[PDB]
Order: sequence, then structure tokens, then C-alpha cells
Amino acid sequence: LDAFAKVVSQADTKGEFLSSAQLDALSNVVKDGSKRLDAVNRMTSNASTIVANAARSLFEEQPQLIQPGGNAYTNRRMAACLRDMEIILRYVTYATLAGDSSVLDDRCLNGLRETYQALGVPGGSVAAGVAKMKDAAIAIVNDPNGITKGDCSALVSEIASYFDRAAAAVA
Amino acid sequence: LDAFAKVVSQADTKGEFLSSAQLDALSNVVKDGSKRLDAVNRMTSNASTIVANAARSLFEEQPQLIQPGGNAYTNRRMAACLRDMEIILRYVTYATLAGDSSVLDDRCLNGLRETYQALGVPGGSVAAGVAKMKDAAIAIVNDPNGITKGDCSALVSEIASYFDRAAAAVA
Ligand SMILES: *[C@@H](C)[C@H]1/C(=C/c2[nH]c(/C=C3N=C(/C=C4\NC(=O)C(CC)=C4C)C(C)=C\3CCC(=O)O)c(CCC(=O)O)c2C)NC(=O)[C@@H]1C
Ligand SMILES: *[C@@H](C)[C@H]1/C(=C/c2[nH]c(/C=C3N=C(/C=C4\NC(=O)C(CC)=C4C)C(C)=C\3CCC(=O)O)c(CCC(=O)O)c2C)NC(=O)[C@@H]1C
Ligand SMILES: *[C@H](C)[C@H]1/C(=C/c2[nH]c(/C=C3N=C(/C=C4\NC(=O)C(CC)=C4C)C(C)=C\3CCC(=O)O)c(CCC(=O)O)c2C)NC(=O)[C@@H]1C
Ligand SMILES: *[C@H](C)[C@H]1/C(=C/c2[nH]c(/C=C3N=C(/C=C4\NC(=O)C(CC)=C4C)C(C)=C\3CCC(=O)O)c(CCC(=O)O)c2C)NC(=O)[C@@H]1C
Repeated sequence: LDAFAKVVSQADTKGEFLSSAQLDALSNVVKDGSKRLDAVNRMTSNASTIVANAARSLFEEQPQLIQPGGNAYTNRRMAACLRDMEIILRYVTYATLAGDSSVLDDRCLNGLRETYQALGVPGGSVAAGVAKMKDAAIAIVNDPNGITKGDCSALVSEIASYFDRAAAAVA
Repeated sequence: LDAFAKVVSQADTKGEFLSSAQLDALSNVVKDGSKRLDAVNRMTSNASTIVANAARSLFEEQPQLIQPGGNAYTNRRMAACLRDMEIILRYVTYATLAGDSSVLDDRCLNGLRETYQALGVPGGSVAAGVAKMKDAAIAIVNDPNGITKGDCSALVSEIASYFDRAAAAVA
């Protein structure tokens, strides 16, 4: 409704009906909103798979994490690791829904590096796990089956930026 | 983006991903936006037909308006009458696009009765012309050909309210 009211102001200033350009512009706002909801829906609905695929890739790459002495050794520690990735993924979907990183920053990333240091969690391995969630999430967002075909590339880039910001915040 | 950010706040307060209810709610916001744009597009694109159909119905019903002594007698007066209906229709599409009557009131309806009195234009006949534009506009908005089938009844009621407000403002 924000973009619609601004277009009214512009048309009224001209004293004209909406132009074809203004109608296509507003139509693209509605299309972008719908694509954004598909991305949030696909990431939300598949949240456990995104977490599991990333964790599997991280542990296979960094087996020390789940060998004796590792920070994610024993299932109890492993489970808390999966829970952390779920939390970060949750705030990435919030950012995707809102179109900005304000909640992701204020509620999740601000001070998170310092929580991990208080705990001895290796933030650089959290960053790798977040970057792997990114790739799993994007493969799910970009799957063309089950959805109206179209371009989601700008949205996928924006989603990648949220994952990269979260990873860089904890490294 | 306004409704999306509010949903984020609610989900974060719960500490959860978006629920299916919140996703359906936001999906209906995008659907309603698209339907609203169809209504504005259909009324804008057919503006001349909406004006002409209403004027034809008004003049046939009130022939004195275009007989000698009438306020819309001679084509010059007739043309200014059609131009007035076009203006009011324009601000009704602004209200439909914005979802409220704030611009329609402030820019079009406020003081319009007093302009017509300064001119001797019979406001009650303007009101009849506006009410006939309403019926022509709604028949165009509600036509099911050329568009995805669905319910537009709440939108059509809101559009009728804008036309009725404009008519009642000049009667
Ligand atoms: C990018 C992520 C992928 C993709 C997205 C895409 N979707 C559309 C169309 C729509 N998506 C929705 C969203 C919903 N409908 C519902 O019922 C719900 C709740 C379960 C949601 C979240 C809607 C309403 C539409 C419009 C109707 C439709 O189904 O088509 C498009 C087309 C947008 C456009 O017109 O340009 C796109 C691109 N499609 C891809 O190919 C990407 C993989
Ligand atoms: C009520 C007025 C009538 C009606 C509306 C209706 N439309 C949809 C679907 C869509 N309408 C649009 C709008 C545009 N697409 C463009 O390219 C442009 C610029 C020319 C505009 C303004 C869009 C993007 C959609 C979604 C994709 C599609 O074409 O379907 C619906 C379905 C909404 C829903 O999912 O519930 C409806 C109901 N349909 C009727 O039957 C009324 C007569
Ligand atoms: C997984 C990729 C890595 C991993 C994680 C890990 N975390 C813990 C414990 C905690 N994680 C948090 C994180 C948060 N709390 C919040 O409120 C938010 C945002 C809103 C975040 C991101 C916290 C507070 C804790 C401590 C309390 C709790 O566990 O609930 C562990 C257990 C630590 C231990 O020594 O047992 C682990 C293992 N560890 C790895 O090695 C992976 C790289
Ligand atoms: C048509 C249904 C009725 C009709 C109309 C009529 N109007 C005029 C002249 C004017 N109409 C306006 C109205 C507006 N100016 C604005 O800025 C706005 C909103 C932004 C409105 C609604 C104005 C200012 C005028 C005077 C200046 C001008 O004509 O541009 C006439 C001509 C009056 C005359 O005596 O020649 C007519 C006929 N008359 C009817 O009988 C219909 C019921």
C-alpha cells in the first residue's frame, strides 16, 4: 500500500490517470512480493533439510568437530549445534520477509560472536555452516518445479547477502 | 512490505518461523493487491467508456439537461460535463489504488458542491451521473473474461463506497 499511495501522489500531481508505466511498476511490486513469499515459504517449510544438509557437509569437511575433543562432540553438543543453525536460518527468513537486515542484526547477529567466545564455540566453523545453509536454501528457493516459472535472481542475491552477513558476523 | 514486517515482529516474539496461518495471511495481502490493481487498470483503461455510458444514461433520463435552457445544452457545455465526470472518475481510481478516500476528499470532493453552486451546475444531476459511472465501472471491474477467476466482491463494495461518497458529496 506504500508504493500504491506514492503512485497516486505522482499521478495526481500530473492530473492524470495512472500511466501504463506506473501500472507495470506497481504490478512488479506485487509480483516481487509474491516471489519473496515463495522464498520465505520454501525456506521455512524446508528448514530442517537446510539445517541437516549443511551440518552433514560441515561435519564431513571438519570431522574434528564431532571427534573426541571437538566442540560438537557427543549428540548433546551436536544437537545444540543444529539448534544454533536453525536459529540463524530463522532470522535469515525474517530478513528475507522484511527486505532488510534490521531484525537479523539487532536480534541475532549483534553480540553473537561474543556469546560464542564465552562458550568456546568456534565461530569460523559456525560461519562455514551458515555458508552451507546458504547453498542448500538457495537450491530449494531456485527449484523450478511446483511453481510459476520466472526470474528470482535478484531475490536470490538478496538472500545470499543475508546469509553472508550472518556468516561474516560470527567468523 | 508493511504487513510483512509486522508478521516478522509477531513470529520473532514467538521465537518461531512463520506459521502456515501467517503465510496464508501474507499471501492474501499479495492477492488483494493484485486484484486492486486489476480494478484500477480496468477502470483506467476503460475510463472513456465509463464516462460515456453514464452520460448517455443520464441525458436519456434527464433530457432537459441537453434541451434549450439546460445546464448541459450545446456541445461546449456537454463537453465540460463529460470532463467533470472524467475528473471524478479519476479520483475514484486514486481512492481505489490507495485503499482510502483521503486524496478523493482533500483534492476533489471538499468544496466541490460550492464550485457547482457558483456555476449553477445542478449537483443532484452530477450525483446521478456519478452513480451511473459506478454501475458502468463495476460491470467492467467484475467482467470475468480475460482475467484469473476469483472473488472481487469486497473490493467492488469498497469501490462502490467511493462512488457513493463522491455522489453524496455533490448532491
Ligand atoms: C523464485 C522464488 C521462484 C519462483 C517464484 C514465483 N512465483 C510467482 C507466482 C506467485 N507466487 C505466489 C505465492 C503464494 N501463493 C499461495 O497460495 C501462497 C501460500 C502457500 C504463496 C506464498 C503467488 C500468489 C503467485 C501469483 C500466482 C501464481 O501462482 O503464479 C512467479 C511469477 C511472478 C510474475 O508474474 O512475474 C514467480 C517467478 N518461480 C521461479 O521460477 C523461481 C524458482
Ligand atoms: C476482480 C477485479 C476480478 C479479478 C481479479 C483477480 N486477479 C487475480 C490475479 C492477478 N491480477 C494481477 C494484476 C496484474 N498483472 C499484470 O501484468 C498487470 C499490469 C497489466 C496487473 C495489474 C496479477 C499479477 C495476478 C496474479 C497472476 C494472475 O494473472 O493470476 C485474481 C486471483 C487472485 C487469487 O489468487 O486469489 C483475481 C481474483 N478476477 C475475477 O474473477 C474478478 C472479475
Ligand atoms: C554449530 C554449527 C556449532 C556449534 C554450536 C553450539 N552452540 C552451543 C550453545 C549455544 N548456542 C547459543 C546461540 C544462540 N542463543 C540465542 O539466543 C541466539 C540468537 C537469538 C543464538 C545464535 C547459546 C546461547 C548457547 C548456550 C545455551 C544453549 O545451549 O542453549 C553448543 C553447546 C556448547 C557446549 O560446550 O556444550 C554448541 C556445540 N558448535 C560447533 O562446534 C559448531 C561449529
Ligand atoms: C456533468 C455531469 C454536469 C455538468 C458539468 C459542468 N461543469 C462545467 C464547468 C466546470 N466543472 C468544474 C469541476 C471541477 N474543477 C476541478 O478542478 C475539479 C476537481 C479537481 C472539479 C470536479 C469547474 C472548475 C468548472 C468551470 C471551469 C471549467 O469549465 O473548466 C460546466 C460548464 C458550466 C457552464 O455554464 O458553461 C458544466 C455544464 N453540467 C450538467 O448539467 C451535468 C449535470
